[PDB]
Formats: sequence, structure tokens, C-alpha cells
Amino acid sequence: FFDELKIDNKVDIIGNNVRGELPNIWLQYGQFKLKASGGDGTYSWYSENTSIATVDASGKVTLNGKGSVVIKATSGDKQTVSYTIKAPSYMIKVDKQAYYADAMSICKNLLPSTQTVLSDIYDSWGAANKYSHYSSMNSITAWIKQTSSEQRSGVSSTYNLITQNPLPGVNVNTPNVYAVCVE
Repeated sequence: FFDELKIDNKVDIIGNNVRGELPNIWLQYGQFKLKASGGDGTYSWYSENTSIATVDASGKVTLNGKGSVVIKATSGDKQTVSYTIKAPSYMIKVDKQAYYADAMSICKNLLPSTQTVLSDIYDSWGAANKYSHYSSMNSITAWIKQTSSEQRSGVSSTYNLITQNPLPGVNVNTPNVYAVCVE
């Protein structure tokens, strides 16, 4: 005989091995295991809006779009338990490689206002290549909105999403630099 079915409040981030509430700042395509308990112990997972996110048979969730969505779990004894996903203050998207100005526009003038905006993601999710969608990369250098003075010097600084290598004085016309957006 079974007892109440639950989905643990604390998610388990795939890329940094940390158990705590779902981060409020999201990297796109980050993923994370949900812990379902109770019932006859046999669980089935379901997203009710893939556009925003996805979940697999084991409960590994993958953030795909910015929004709010309801992942649900159902057991064998026929109980169901929803785990709501809150809209994140911000979510970071990695677009194609482009020069700084060329990028600024791709991201619709929404580049990371500062380095923090990005390092903060690293602390929350970790080395971005510890995820499905990114696996094939050692590095993902990302432009940072340039300070007013950097503007005059045709340069700007950067931060990587895997290596955390903050680099300054980068000419705005240096190739091999992704145009990471922040919506």
C-alpha cells in the first residue's frame, strides 16, 4: 500500500551537481533531473508545453524556451503530481558567431550588460558543455556590452561559457566570438 506521490522541490542540476531550487537565471538548453517519490514508484513524465521546456522518461528536464510550463509525473497506482516551472528573470541564448556590432543587432541590442550577467549563469548551471546541446565545444566566447570608453576604442571584453576566461580589449572585429543574447 502506497503513500502520497511527490516531486522534490530541490532539482538536481546536471552540469554542476548541485541540489537546490531551480535557478532563476537560465542558460538555454541547460538540463536537470526531477526527483519523484511515492506511489508504486514507477513514474511517467510529461511536459504540457515543450516550447518552454522538455522532460524525458527518467525525469531529466531540458529548458528550451523562456516561459512557464507544467511538467507532470504520474505513477502506477494512478496518482499525478505537477511541478510548475517559473518564468526566469532572464534566459541566455547562444546565437551564431558574429563581430561585435554585427552581434549587438543579432541579439537585438540585448547583449549581457556586464560580465556578472554571465558568470552568474556559470555558477548556477556550470560548464555549458556539460549539456546535451553543447557537447561538441571546448569554448563559447561571448561578447559583453562594451563600456562607453571601450566603445571609442573599437573594442570590448568577453567571457566564456565553459572556461570562464574574462578577456578585455577585444577589437569589435575579432572572429570566433558568439553573439550570446539575454531575453
